[PDB]
Amino acid sequence: KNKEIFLRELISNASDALDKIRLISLTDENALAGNEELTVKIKCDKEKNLLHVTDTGVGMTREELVKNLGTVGFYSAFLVADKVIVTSKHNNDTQHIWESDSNEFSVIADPRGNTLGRGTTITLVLKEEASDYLELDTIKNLVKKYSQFINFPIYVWSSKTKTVWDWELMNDIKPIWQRPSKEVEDDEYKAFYKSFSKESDDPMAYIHFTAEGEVTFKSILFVPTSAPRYIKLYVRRVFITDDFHDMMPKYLNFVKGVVDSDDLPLNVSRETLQQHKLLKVIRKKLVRKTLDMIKKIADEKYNDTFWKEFGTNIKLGVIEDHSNRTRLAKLLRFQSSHHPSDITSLDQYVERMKEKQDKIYFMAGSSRKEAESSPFVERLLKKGYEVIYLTEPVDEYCIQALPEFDGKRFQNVAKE
Repeated sequence: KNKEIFLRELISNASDALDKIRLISLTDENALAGNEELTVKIKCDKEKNLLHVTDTGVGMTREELVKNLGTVGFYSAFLVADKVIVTSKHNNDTQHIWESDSNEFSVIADPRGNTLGRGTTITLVLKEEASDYLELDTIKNLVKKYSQFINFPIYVWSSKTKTVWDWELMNDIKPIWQRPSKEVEDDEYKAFYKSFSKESDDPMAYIHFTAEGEVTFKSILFVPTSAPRYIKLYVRRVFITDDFHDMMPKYLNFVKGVVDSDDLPLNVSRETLQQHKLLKVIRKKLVRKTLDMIKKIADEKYNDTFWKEFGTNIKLGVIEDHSNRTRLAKLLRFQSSHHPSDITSLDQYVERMKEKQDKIYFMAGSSRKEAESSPFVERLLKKGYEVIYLTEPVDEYCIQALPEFDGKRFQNVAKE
């Protein structure tokens, strides 16, 4: 019922094959000698009932083709095809052909020899009910749709008017995080987020900034709509990794998105890159702009959505991140005696204090009902003070890591 997905899936891998050979060509001087271009080339063959999707990517050795495909949403190609033919050429091997009707497979050396130079061609023998993917206009439309966020030129063999056939580019190789913000539509920012985590729901909030200073990088970060129960780094526009975990601190692990330095050493090992001094700088900047992004959330939306998902994170942040402790404190929310259910900020608490009250009162409990029914609060409430209810186990350690807030010291009502 959603068969078209196949072409997104094919395009998706082509891009990863292209990203793989690129990483290689950072340490390997020869990598691209087999074929100088880095492109995805899609061709129709209506008369032969075929669909080709050719990447000048990393390619596959004979041993790889057998293992990687015989023993990756990919296989979705069988939704539209009776037979799938993978013709590949890797730098460490001679050209090969893998073919399958999904009942078995066979890998033979390519009789035509090295026709590809380097890369892969996925040839689909299309089903009699998928004859619509032979039409140029259907294909262009699909390609263009799934092209949007690919950073590698995608061409389709098309006609133009007498009749001339040629490669027609389908997308903008120019990444969106490299575009000026004023020119980026809010739809795009959202799509781009979907196009690298699926779930296909708007992100709770995105920030898009270009960093000046000790290090220079463009970036987009996102706050996911639900706490998952992550960051792709690029150097001079060349994909490097996402296995970088010390990117963000622990309490901010939920953040997703891209960082695109032009200052980092491009032609290094990922070992070397990770211990690089500039990363700790790039880290600092990202946390600050994440906490900026979080601040910018609409006041109602913050208490109702964000805080429900990531409240604990923020509470953890106050504990870990001493250098942002104040920026975080202002993001904290709690229940309090001021209202049955609504959560209140610490600033909102202060605004409400009595003139000679210099202590922020809190009662710790296991649940709200426990803490509010406490005998300690009785006198405080009756004399019109407000008491914060700490009901999560992290809360008391949060508050315990917070000396003053706005010149006010905290006070455990259950204590002297």
